[PDB]
Amino acid sequence: SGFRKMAFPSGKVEGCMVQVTCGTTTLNGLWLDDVVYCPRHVICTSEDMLNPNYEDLLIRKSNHNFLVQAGNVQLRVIGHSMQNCVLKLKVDTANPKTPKYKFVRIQPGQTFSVLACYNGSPSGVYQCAMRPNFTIKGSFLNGSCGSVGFNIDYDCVSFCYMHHMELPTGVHAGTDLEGNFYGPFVDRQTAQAAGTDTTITVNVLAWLYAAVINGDRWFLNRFTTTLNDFNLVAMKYNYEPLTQDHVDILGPLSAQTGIAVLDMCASLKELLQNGMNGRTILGSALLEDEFTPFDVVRQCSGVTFQ
Amino acid sequence: SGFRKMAFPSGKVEGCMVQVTCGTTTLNGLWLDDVVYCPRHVICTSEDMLNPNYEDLLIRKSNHNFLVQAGNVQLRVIGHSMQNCVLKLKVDTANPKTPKYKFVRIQPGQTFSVLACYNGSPSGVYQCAMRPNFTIKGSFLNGSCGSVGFNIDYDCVSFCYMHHMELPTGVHAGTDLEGNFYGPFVDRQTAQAAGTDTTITVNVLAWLYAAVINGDRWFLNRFTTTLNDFNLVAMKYNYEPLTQDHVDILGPLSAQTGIAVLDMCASLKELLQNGMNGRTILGSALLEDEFTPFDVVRQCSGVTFQ
Ligand SMILES: [Cl-]
Repeated sequence: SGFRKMAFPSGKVEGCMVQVTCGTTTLNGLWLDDVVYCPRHVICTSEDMLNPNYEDLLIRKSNHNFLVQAGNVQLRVIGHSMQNCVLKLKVDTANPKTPKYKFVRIQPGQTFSVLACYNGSPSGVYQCAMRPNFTIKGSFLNGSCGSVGFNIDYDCVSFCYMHHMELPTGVHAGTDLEGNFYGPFVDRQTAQAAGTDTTITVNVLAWLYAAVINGDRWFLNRFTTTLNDFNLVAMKYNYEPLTQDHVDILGPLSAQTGIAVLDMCASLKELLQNGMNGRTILGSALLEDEFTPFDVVRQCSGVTFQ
Repeated sequence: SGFRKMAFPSGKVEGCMVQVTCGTTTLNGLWLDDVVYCPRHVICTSEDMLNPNYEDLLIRKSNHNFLVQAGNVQLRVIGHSMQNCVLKLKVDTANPKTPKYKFVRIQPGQTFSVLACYNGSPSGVYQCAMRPNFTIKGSFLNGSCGSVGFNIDYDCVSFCYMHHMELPTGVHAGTDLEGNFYGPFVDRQTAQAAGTDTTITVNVLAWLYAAVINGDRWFLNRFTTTLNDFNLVAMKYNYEPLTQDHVDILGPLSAQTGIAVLDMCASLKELLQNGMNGRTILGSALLEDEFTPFDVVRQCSGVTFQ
């Protein structure tokens, strides 16, 4: 038993992290087969980032201006190109540690593991959720750009996030591995509005189910509700609307606990209207929304990876 | 910026996990050089665990009863021995992926990363604190025994914990890598009392400093305190007494922030007595005690590992 926020084992991704330097700037890149992927703002100086013309900046660069280092091994750059907001550097050696991998663009509310890296060296691993407003609440110091987020399915790494920037509000923004930002953000140093954020309702429900499975049951009540009545309460409290697709995803947990999804919605409704009265659930005094239903099943089943 | 509960990158430990099978029980082992380490209870059946005589049970076994498996390839066991609560299985092949490593016995209040494993395959990684009563609050299903906890200082893996059992209270107990249990626990399926737990005061203080460094600061107050008057309050709320050594350990965070340790204790005193009033520090509605002062410093200067 027990329930923890748990990251994937980071070994397969560790072997892909490299250091990329261009002029004065050093950040992280991802070495897969014979291509290194990194944020295009590696080519910017401090003054550039206020209003960069990335096409004009890149024209000034040649292959030998890019210093790519994997451990102590220096890679030779034989081609460069920009794809949206990511730089793709062709190198003359394929990474022998390349795992089976895919590039995925995840949906808001899905979770992934982040390997935070500095100067191409891994510093730590932790689990993140893509907020409904397409930001993430990470730990990313100066130099962490190019760190990646991923999920592992047995032996396949699905890369879904590359870190690019910190907004003035202290939240974090980045791209998929084809270089397209999540959300409305651009890679320049300006004020940028993130949307109103909202709580990921289906994730809160899944975590209530995990609490029931681990014996935390004080919040179960004698009430039920409807999808429509529940959603009136959700909008009031800045919660995402629950859909039937979400009800279907919660089906397996409903069956393990014998608690119908709309009955668990009734319990969440009462927690939203009445608060928690200074009580805790799974060691938390807030409602937690960074566990997907799949996360909860994996941790209440024992899913393992190659 | 940002502050997260971060585990060490687990790659160096992944390559050491093997599956150990004795007769009919299967758990995890740690393959280091030419030795595999695992919980000695692997040699027990279900009925055995109620009152085991491990010396007698081990006499019934020989080298060929232990099936040690690394991925798909097989180790030859050429010798076995029992060290306290740990089985040492000598194998004829040194693990080619053995990292630089050390066996360490940690202190209550210190932290480490856990690589949760099932059938010798890594499933996830998370950070844990050794509670003052020598339990840990992990996530450990059936088959997770032999999972290990560790820290990394650059290139050296310091193994400090091996998982042995889940207590009837749902908390977790285990040994160092010499096989000595942390706490009063034994490897026997019996009701076992863990002591009263307490909150790790020096860790709560370090986390308050992390909060100030990251911009959460509403809890800084008009007041100061003495070490003695603070401890009077700490005892009331079941916090560990703060000592001068603890003040010294917090010295560097005091110097970065310009907030004397005893002023931060005054902030903690007012939080214990008044609560958080529905405000959150670093996203938490509770006082967090699973970050050590070194953990905070490490995540504010960007320490990496090779
Ligand atoms: Cl957690």
